[PDB]
Amino acid sequence: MQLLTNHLGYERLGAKQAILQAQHHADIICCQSGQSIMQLPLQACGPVAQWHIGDTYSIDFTALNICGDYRIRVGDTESASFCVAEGLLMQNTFSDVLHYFKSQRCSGIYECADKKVPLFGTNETVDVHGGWYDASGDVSKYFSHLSYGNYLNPQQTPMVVWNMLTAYEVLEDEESIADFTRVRLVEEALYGADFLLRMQHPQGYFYMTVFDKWSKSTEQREVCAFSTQDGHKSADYQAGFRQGAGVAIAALAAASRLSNLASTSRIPQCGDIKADTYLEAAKKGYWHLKEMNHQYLDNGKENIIDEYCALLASVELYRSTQENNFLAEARMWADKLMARQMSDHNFAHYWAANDDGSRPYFHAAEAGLPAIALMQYLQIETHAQRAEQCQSVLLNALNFELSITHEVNNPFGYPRQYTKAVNGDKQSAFFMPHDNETGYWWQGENARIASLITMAYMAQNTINDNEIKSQLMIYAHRLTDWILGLNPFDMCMLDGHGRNNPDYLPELGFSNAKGGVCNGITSGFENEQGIAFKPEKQKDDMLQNWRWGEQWIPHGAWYLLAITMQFKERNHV
Amino acid sequence: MQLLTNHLGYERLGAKQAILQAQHHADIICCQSGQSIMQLPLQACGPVAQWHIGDTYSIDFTALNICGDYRIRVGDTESASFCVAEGLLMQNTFSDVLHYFKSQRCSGIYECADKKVPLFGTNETVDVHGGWYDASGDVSKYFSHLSYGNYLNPQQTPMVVWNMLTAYEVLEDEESIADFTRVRLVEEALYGADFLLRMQHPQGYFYMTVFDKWSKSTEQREVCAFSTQDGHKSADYQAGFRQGAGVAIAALAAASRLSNLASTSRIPQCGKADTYLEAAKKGYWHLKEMNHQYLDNGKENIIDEYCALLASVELYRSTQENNFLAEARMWADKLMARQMSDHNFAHYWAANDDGSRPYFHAAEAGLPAIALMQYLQIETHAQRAEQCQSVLLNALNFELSITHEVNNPFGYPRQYTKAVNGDKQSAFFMPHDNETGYWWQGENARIASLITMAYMAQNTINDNEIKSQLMIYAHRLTDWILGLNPFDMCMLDGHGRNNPDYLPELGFSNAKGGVCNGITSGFENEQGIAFKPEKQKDDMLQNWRWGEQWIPHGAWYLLAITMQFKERNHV
Ligand SMILES: N[C@@H]1[C@@H](O)[C@H](O)[C@@H](CO)O[C@H]1O
Ligand SMILES: N[C@@H]1[C@@H](O)[C@H](O)[C@@H](CO)O[C@H]1O
Ligand code: NA
Ligand code: NA
Repeated sequence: MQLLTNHLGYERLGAKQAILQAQHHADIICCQSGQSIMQLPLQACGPVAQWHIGDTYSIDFTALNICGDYRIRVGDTESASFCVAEGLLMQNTFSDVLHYFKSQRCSGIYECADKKVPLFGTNETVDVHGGWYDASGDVSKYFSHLSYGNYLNPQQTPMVVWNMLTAYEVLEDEESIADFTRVRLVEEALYGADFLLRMQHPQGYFYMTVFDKWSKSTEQREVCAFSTQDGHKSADYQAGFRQGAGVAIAALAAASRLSNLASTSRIPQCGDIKADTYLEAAKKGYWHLKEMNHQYLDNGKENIIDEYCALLASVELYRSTQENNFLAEARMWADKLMARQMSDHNFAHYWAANDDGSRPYFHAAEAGLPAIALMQYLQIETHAQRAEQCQSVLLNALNFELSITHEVNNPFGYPRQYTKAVNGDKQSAFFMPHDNETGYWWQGENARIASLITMAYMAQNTINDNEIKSQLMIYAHRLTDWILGLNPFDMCMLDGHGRNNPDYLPELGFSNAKGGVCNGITSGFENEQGIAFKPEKQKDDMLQNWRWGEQWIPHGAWYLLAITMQFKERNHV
Repeated sequence: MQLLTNHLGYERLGAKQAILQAQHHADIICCQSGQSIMQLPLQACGPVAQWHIGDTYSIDFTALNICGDYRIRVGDTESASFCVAEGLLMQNTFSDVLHYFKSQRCSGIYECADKKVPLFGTNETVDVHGGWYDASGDVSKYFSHLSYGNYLNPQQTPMVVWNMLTAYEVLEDEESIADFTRVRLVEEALYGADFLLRMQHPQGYFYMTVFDKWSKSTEQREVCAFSTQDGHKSADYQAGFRQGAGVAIAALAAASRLSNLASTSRIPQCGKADTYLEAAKKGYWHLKEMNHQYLDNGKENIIDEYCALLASVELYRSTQENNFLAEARMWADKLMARQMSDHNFAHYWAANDDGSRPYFHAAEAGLPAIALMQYLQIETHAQRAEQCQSVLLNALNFELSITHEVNNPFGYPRQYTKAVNGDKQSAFFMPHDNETGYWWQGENARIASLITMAYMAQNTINDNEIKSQLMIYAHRLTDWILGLNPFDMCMLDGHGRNNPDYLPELGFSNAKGGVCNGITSGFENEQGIAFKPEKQKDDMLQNWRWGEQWIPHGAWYLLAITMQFKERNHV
């Protein structure tokens, strides 16, 4: 039998469980004595989908409120030791994820090459140095990619920056966060914001990618978009709202406001932050996309991803300018995003990706974003009726994530999703579909998991329904547990913490970095009702094995925001 | 009953031990099997100095050569699992240490300030941006410090660069190392080389330090030297040979030589070899003119001699000019003359002329021997080579011999020291009453420079019994850093168990892939052993001695595990 727990441990006042794999009671042992301090019943959870992990039982020990080190015991079997602590993830992992970012900054020969990279199909070159390498196996740099699939665009570099700046603001009133940490976090954020600036063309649009076809060659780097697993380059590099640009604009607009925060004056200075520069860039970008967005989209049509990205842009632009103009912009985008919530014979209030909702929204990087954008909007909406209607849509959407996760046996509380394959029907699932508009792409979903963690914690301060708040706290903690080793693989996917950290291709020089997070677990390669991580048939196949162990900066960035929102809410009675 | 092992594991063909602390025989258990593959006797060991750790037993499982995961069991006590593998530390930790250096680059507001730092005592500003923060609690950047004590100067930033470049060279003939690792390694090395360039004045001397009085303030950063625990600044910032400048010249000269290596034209490129070599020569010939004037007591000592030997040897390899061979011989003769004998030891290293003050060094005690081995690669004259080999053999014997003088189950590398008001004596740890009047700390960088020495010797000497004892000494000192110590504490952050932190409550968190100062003697009892002892653990004036990270430890560990990798098939 096997006892599975969060490898690091549990937030002191958080929801707490362990999962037993076996063929009637558990004890909690205080490590100090080795004596049982609480007895708990086993709750059978039965079989999951076609995971074939056998029988499972959950052990609920939420009532354990007292800090220290502990183990779970069932019969002759014991879990590994874990910690119960206030601010546990913030205290133990936040610094390491910052060092991860700093370790992944574009530098050396790549930085040298990016000061003069060719623009695809032209003989011009541009200075786009800065930012971060995208992945443990990829020194390219991205606003987004998968644009040709239309519904799959992940927010990549700009999301890192918006998440870091968002975390910086949440931590501003935290007395226990040191100013040296603020120096480190705002440095990483503004380093990213400086890259966003360089990625902006004088007409106002942003470049989508600096892409080397995965070759690691300096001469091959080029500003472009690309398609397919073979990385066919194209001149379609103007980034539309859903292609990283709306988040970039939101990020620049938030950067422009750092002056409003007391820490900004207080910490050591060298010259002044570039505030007007960031604000002016974000405005120019925003208005240029209001005119041009359609022409930059692969199918010429805006979808839910444009509308959430543009809602963040317009919300941050309103916050930084206080101009009614941007609040009208935000209201318009909120209304379009709200109209994506729909109902059908399977689900009430799912998210639609397209206009008639025959294609559900699902998203392996950022499925919490529709809700997070409505919550950022609610922080600015002073009109009582607009606020109430929006709160109803938000509450529906939070109930949808909880209803779908709880629809089937799910001891791990893996966040479920409503999906559709290109040649399949709408159905609920644990993991994204393998047969999708890209024709190849799917991978572990840690960033999506951390985005839904961030949404569940952000709801705590936004919604009014205590019972939903309380279900969301539980949901957020089981999501967090999964990333940190409470999963069928007993595998902590935050490198440097916990046990069984997976690598990528260290034998080829492509080692995962401490502080980073990997793609993670997917469905089976042959069986989509299954579960897999580096399955034996494909584990050595370089065309496939990146789907599991490779690190990718959005997982890190979403994780960093997730734990910061957990820290904000850690005293939530 | 506690069973102590290397928390990571053991090189496949290395020396392998565990240490049982109790008041039987042992089994090795294959994890995969759940059952015993070797049965081994416990050798009893006495009490150690005054560490008060009870009685101990060692278990030698060297014979185990099958890659896999194992545990040790004695009675019902089990060790944690550990790994046996070929090139274990290289495959498991080398990448992390490079990420640690990149995470420690001077950046943001400090980089901005360092483009216009004032020279102490004047209003002249200079651009000395780049390099690395020296420690997890210090954003100052250093060639060296402690210059006022004369005998304690550590090689800091320059040593990172020379170690990485030397590692890059060792790895050139290793087919299993990937080119992308080469890209990353040489990038961090030449990043450091670029900083060494900016730290050189037009006249040819290097600045010793960019120092903020530990304030973290951008306004307080200035080019200077400083003295005492209060960090009083002075305008004595010209670096003599022992104050980082010898090794910086060595590093610049090595950097100029990269195009001789086939990987350098093979790997991706974009964008200074003659510039590095010109700086090295200029710095060298400058200090052959000015050195004594930059030294606090105006007298050169063993440290100048090993740092200048490194400089001149590298300059000879990069230029093939005879005067540089002549220079190396001269420094090699000076260095060799520091090996002295007295009533306590044959063939100890003397810091001063008469040997009344022995050499001991918390950052770099392997350097006298290393610099002679470097010199041995270039010496074509048979009788000089032969005389040098014997002094190097006597030095290597001295290290083994002093280490085993006394009960030492952990094989902690011992040393010949002298306190300012005391007599010459062997000890485990450096003395607390020394010429600085305050400074002493864990010795991880020293430990790893002696690992580096032990493995470098494998290719240099001829004596197979000494080669053999060196391999064993090297693996035991490796074990100590990685958790086979009385604290059951791995000091490489992100690996093993019980990693120590520094001051995370104040935002000075230790970094993954870095190595902390480590274990010392007791605060009150220098015959004791301590790490964050109760009485001083929360006192910010004292606790940096244990948990703080410092870049020489990581740089010496990086080179040590690369020399182990070179020698990993040496039985
Ligand atoms: N271009 C790829 C992405 O498609 C992938 O999602 C990421 C993480 O594996 O690696 C980048 O190299
Ligand atoms: N100036 C101090 C050193 O003297 C000390 O050796 C190192 C590591 O603790 O920290 C630096 O901040
Ligand atoms: Na486009
Ligand atoms: Na000097």
